[PDB]
Amino acid sequence: PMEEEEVETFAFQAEIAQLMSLIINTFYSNKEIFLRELISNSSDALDKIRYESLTDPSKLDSGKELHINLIPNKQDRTLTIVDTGIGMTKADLINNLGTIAKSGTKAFMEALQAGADISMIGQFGVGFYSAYLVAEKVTVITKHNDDEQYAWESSAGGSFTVRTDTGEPMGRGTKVILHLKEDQTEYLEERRIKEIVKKHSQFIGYPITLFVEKE
Ligand SMILES: CC(=O)c1ccc(NC(=O)c2cn[nH]c2-c2cc(Cl)c(O)cc2O)cc1
Repeated sequence: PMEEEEVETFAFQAEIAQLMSLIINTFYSNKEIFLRELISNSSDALDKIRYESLTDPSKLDSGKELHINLIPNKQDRTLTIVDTGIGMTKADLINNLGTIAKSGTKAFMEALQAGADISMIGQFGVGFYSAYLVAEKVTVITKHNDDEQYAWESSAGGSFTVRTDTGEPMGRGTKVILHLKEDQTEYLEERRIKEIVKKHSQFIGYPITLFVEKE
């Protein structure tokens, strides 16, 4: 029987859209820092569930294990980063990942057009958008306690969508799926992933596991 699914389409806040075009359409060396930003975001969300569980242990009913998995797929050309952090409500996605102005956006674009290296992005509070250095499309699947699982998606161009996710259930957390650009397939290679995690994400306070499919 035919299933029906509600979708909502949103416009990025004007300077966020400007930042995304600047990230996509300008050449930057040091694109590898996208992964540091993703891991640091997962780490922050894991911190939130960890401390929030000291008050209310039943917040870990949706899974006790606090960790980060990296999953390259050479046939899909995707790299997926999964955490079991606190997750995002529907309103969190809509607000935190596109519609609400971020106070650091302008400063960052100014710094970057004066020659700052792209690695500075995290300090400006817009580090998520570094995903578009390497990815043509980003999907963020998320599950927060007491809310449904949602899917956010954007290929930039000024909009994003949000929908209730009817895919594979997660207990709690956030899964980011990077559909990589054709010239950025190095970030599917075991050695390269291990290299940049070692260089940039060495002191993360949760275990990270890299899952590699048999060649
Ligand atoms: C705009 C920006 O850079 C940004 C960075 C991180 C967040 N994180 C969250 O809101 C959050 C809350 N729970 N889980 C997350 C989360 C978000 C992202 Cl984008 C991620 O990659 C991993 C997460 O755990 C939101 C915005």
